[PDB]
Amino acid sequence: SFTMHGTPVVNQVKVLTESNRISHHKILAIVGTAESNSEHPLGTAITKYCKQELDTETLGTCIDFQVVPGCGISCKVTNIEGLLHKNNWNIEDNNIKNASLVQIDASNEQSSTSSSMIIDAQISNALNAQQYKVLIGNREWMIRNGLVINNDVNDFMTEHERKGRTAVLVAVDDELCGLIAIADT
Repeated sequence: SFTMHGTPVVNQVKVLTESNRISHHKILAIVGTAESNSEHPLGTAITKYCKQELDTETLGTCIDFQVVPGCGISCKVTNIEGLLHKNNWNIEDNNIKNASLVQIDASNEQSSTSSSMIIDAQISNALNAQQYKVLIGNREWMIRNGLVINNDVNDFMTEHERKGRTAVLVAVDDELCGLIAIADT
């Protein structure tokens, strides 16, 4: 029923900045953990590639995820260094639903209420990590953001899109940082 088309793979990822603003490993993390969201089968494929290259389950960052089709993604990311044994008490399930009413005239099988939220919990811990603004999109949206591309990589990306496969750059707070080549197959 649900499957009809072939499934893509992440093929090559390459760095495009030195450790001056952000280092290669910290870039690999924020690129991967930004797809811990609920977007597409490629997000599961990115997170699965990245977490296996990290060789640790110790990831998962809050993201202000914004999306434009045919152009790219923009997000605000936090909790990067915060993978640690926390300053808090690890209370992430505790909630007080405080329900009311039960009837014969309503015949069971209702939605069931919810109350409480995960408030104040991160505010003791969040001082352990930097907050970053991160953007992922094609060469044509990067130059429109106010960034500039280099001709050596622009040829490789041109040739990859001519080969009918999907190609994007990564940037952080108005600096270049990497590229991603994904095989449509």
